[PDB]
Amino acid sequence: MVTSPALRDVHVPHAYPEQQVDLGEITMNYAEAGDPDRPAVLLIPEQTGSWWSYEEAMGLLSEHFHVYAVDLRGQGRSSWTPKRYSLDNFGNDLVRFIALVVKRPVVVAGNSSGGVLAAWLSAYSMPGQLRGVLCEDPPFFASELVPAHGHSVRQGAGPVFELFRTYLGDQWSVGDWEGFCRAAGASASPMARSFVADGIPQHLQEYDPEWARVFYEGTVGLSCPHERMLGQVKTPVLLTHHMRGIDPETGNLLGALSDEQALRARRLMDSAGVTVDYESVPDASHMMHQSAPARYVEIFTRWAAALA
Amino acid sequence: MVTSPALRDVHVPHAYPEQQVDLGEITMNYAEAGDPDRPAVLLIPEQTGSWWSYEEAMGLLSEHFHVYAVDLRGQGRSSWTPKRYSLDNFGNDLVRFIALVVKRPVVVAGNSSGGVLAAWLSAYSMPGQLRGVLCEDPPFFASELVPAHGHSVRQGAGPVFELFRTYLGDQWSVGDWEGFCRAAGASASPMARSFVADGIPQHLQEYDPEWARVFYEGTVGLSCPHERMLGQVKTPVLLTHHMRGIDPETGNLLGALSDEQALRARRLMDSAGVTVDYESVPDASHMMHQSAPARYVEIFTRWAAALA
Amino acid sequence: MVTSPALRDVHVPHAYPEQQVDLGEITMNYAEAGDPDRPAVLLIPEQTGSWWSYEEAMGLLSEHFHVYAVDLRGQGRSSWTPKRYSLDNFGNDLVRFIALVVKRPVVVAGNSSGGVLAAWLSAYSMPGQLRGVLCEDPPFFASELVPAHGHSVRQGAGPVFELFRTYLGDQWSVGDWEGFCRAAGASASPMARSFVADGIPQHLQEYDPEWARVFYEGTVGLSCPHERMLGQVKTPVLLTHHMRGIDPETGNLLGALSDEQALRARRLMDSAGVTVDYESVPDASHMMHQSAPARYVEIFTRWAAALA
Amino acid sequence: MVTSPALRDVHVPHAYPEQQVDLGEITMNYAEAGDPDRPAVLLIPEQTGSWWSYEEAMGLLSEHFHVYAVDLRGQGRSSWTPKRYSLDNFGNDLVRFIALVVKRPVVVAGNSSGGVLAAWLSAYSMPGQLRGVLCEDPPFFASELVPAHGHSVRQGAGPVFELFRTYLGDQWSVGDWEGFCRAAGASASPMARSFVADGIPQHLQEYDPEWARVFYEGTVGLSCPHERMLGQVKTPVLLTHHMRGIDPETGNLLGALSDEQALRARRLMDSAGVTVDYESVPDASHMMHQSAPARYVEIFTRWAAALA
Repeated sequence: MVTSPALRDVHVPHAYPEQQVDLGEITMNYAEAGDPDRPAVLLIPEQTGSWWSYEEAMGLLSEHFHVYAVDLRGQGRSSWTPKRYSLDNFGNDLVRFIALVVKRPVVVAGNSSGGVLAAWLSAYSMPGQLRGVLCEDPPFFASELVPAHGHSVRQGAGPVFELFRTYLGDQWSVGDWEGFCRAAGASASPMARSFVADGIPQHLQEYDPEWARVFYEGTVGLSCPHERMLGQVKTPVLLTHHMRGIDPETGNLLGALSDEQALRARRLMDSAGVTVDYESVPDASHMMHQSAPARYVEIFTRWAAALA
Repeated sequence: MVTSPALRDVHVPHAYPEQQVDLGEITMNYAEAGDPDRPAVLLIPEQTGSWWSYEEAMGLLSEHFHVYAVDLRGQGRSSWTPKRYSLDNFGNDLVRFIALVVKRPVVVAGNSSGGVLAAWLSAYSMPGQLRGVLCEDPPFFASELVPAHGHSVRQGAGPVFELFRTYLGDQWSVGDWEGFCRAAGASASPMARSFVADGIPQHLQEYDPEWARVFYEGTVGLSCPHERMLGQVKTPVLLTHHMRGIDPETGNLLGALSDEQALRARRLMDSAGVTVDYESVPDASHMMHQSAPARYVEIFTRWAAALA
Repeated sequence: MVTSPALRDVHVPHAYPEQQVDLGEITMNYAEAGDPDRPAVLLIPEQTGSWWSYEEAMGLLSEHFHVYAVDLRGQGRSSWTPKRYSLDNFGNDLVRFIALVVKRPVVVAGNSSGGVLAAWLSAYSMPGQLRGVLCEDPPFFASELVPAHGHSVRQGAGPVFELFRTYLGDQWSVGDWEGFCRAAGASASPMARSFVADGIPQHLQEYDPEWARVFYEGTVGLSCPHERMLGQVKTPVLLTHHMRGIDPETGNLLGALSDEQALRARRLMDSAGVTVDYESVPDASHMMHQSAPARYVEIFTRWAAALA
Repeated sequence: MVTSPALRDVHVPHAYPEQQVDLGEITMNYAEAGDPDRPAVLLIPEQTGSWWSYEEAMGLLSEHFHVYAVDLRGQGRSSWTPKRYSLDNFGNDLVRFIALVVKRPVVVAGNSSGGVLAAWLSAYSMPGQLRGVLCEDPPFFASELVPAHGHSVRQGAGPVFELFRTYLGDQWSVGDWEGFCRAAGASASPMARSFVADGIPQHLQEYDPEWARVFYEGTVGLSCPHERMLGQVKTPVLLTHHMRGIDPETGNLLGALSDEQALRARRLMDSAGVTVDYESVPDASHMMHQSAPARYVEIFTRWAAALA
């Protein structure tokens, strides 16, 4: 057997056993850590990341919390659903996971697009499902094609998403890794180059690149403008803001969101009447939970421990 | 006080008392009829219709069923949500209503767009929520801007939706009823002229015309192609097909869906592995549950009684 | 030197010498045949076809006409212009070619998309530039994403355009010919399979597949609805209608346009006040000028000879 | 007779007589000033402006130049063309006007969208038609829905265009001036409030508000990205940059383009190899040719005199 991303037979073992749940349209794959009597935490990966993006952080959080880490649809061992990728479908999948698996109020932490989905749940979950959310370096506004504030996706991560769409393809239908690496290495985007490797990185083998299409094309959030979601949050919010800057050659955003976009997000969430904490860590990498797990967990724990 | 659709102070009493539930993002208004110990039924109105579209049919269905009739978001007394109107948000609202209010498996019946939503639930609800669905004159394919089969919305109901968008406006921000009636009276679409009246009909006063925009502009179902939904239904389906035809002047569809679209929908649901029933009533009006309630209830009851 | 479509060094000699003209934004490549004192004819190829699609027909037409055959932008040796492909840019290129090279009124004949452009010139050229147009098997309506009448591109040639977009790519940026042939051979579209070959056909090597993208995505004609263009033609029109049918498995259109779309196009052009000739040749292939050159030239000549 | 913008019977006399030319698809209305033997100048108004936007500046320019001022399609007495409004159609109209009416090389000056069109001609006219262009406060990038650099239209003039689309409507099909003024008066955009008046201003009565739609919806320039146009200019360019700033409440752009967008435009034109002049007049109103005609003409003349 020659395995392939398109055939979805690429998965490998990890430090925690995996479980699956039927949510109706999809099956969600996930893993669990910690004492089930301790407060529940739901971890949402960044785009291209599976649940095991949190593997090291899970071991540290297990000191105090009952942790669930999930594969979103289009990722990992969860269902791939051509033509169905939207913030509302990702979000409602997570509402169902809470109702069907967790069965208790949760603290949610999500990285990047996962942090956009953490804010989505704060605003749009079923009543009483959430105690608070941590949005770890989220591209508020900057992941939209037509944002209310600041740089668009085409002026931020879009160059990478375009390469994923063109060289990898929906459901890995093209799979031209050599052409991806050629184009990426010649790109003006540093982030594009960070995926260049001899072989396809494991997390990307598990990723449905239709995700990149719906971000690039502005369809993933067409029915979910960020200004309305942010102004309707209903729980405490912790917003962590990592490296960010401007590329001189193009004017494009480096990092997840600009200082302007973070300010506007903070004002909107304040107007919603919730408690907002903002932690600027301008020296931290995008996936702090992976590059500096102890630092991430200390931030999360100090904040979560004071919730309820 | 001069009431106005834009101010949402236009509602009037009906034959059943009204109840409200917080679903999280929205509050949903609904009414209930019948003995709660009898099998549960959920009624979904047509576009521009409130729960009381079913008032007469509810009284007859109360003989054998426990009936819930709902206002969708953007209609009636349920929340209006600018920029959030999509099949997935309407559908997940209904999933939450079943989980939080009904708390038992349901038979779903929906008219027109409501029948599109009934099929949505058959495919995409949470597991075990549904016993079967009735799709009463549903615009499968014909309500999509880019359908896989047959006439597009622009070749069907689009002329009416365009007039709602232009003369009534999102959240009734324009409210030019006189201009609507002038334009509708000169239209080639009989359906358009069917809304012309001296005053605004009560049901339309309760309707958020952003609904019409998202149908006309192809955004309401952008992340929910009908061919994928219909191929993923998981319950028995009854499809009723009322008046339909072709306007010789324009070639446009008259009615909810063509024979070709009904055939393609039936084949897709058959390939999903469910029991499909098809009842053609070519002399029936679009809202049979309103114009011929006894006939509608006989069809529904005969089919529902044979379910489980 | 290893030549490549993306490097645009693939061209070969043909039976006529080639010439180039600066039209401003682009350089147009073309070839000329016949006695320059005889009536001028401009030949527009089908999509993926270069000027030499007409090579055999040119020799026959030279008996009576002064023939120019052109490469459109994105084709052949004419400029490739990323992000600029639209009916209005193709059309205005041709207006400039007439004004700068031909310098006399012309009879225009175009195949498929070239026939759409022949109708465009009939409606939208500069005054007095045209004596008449032949639209050879044109996808009126059927090449639009949202047509006023009949099947959309997604229900016609779209499956082929999708494969060109995904496996060949804008400006041949992907160039996965093996993957194209694999996907095409498994396609339900007979036309997709007609491009399958051991090596890339010469005409396709010269083609910028961004053309297929703008057709598939509905941008090429977004500012040029066919119902308005057809109702504004200003010259005699000959419309030839070749093989057409319906695929039983999918309901999709086979051929360039349906009988319904041809009828509606004929009515619109009649309403414009012009002379319309309609030649149904239901046994002819799509590129009659190439598969049956003598038959094509006899049709063109009988009609052109009676113009002016 | 009760005149109405929708009926296009609202025009009035001006200080110069008006002339019309058939350009093919459209008829273009224009006025002429000065000695025909002097160097030719073509004046392009701002959006919502007719040729007589330049009436005072024409009288001063007549001292040294032969001046043509035009109504674009969708404005003034030139044809209204539903569904056809795009930069490429406006631009090719102007190419035809130069070829059919002026018949000599021209210096072009255009305000706002007209300055976008002046750059369009510099890049895309027929060869030899232009000696140079002046772009008077042009919304480079800022009038695009998805620009390569800086604020989008939704973050700039979009609020005004949205009000034109909703309360005036395509071809003045809604015509709700009272509702426009109510909405415009409550808007955050000063530019919106600048159109509020007891009666409809004369220039707006001549304007087809479908213009506003195609700017707001991102279709007018979909096939004409500004970064490609600006990188392909072929004549000297003068860019005047008037009042601009940031609204602290919203973050939105005030004025035609930001400093960042002006810089990126200058660099692109420099890379095209032309002479670029940039005149910042940060105290000037948007239509300097109207509010300070003598200053506008001094800038234009000083620069034009140094051309050829």
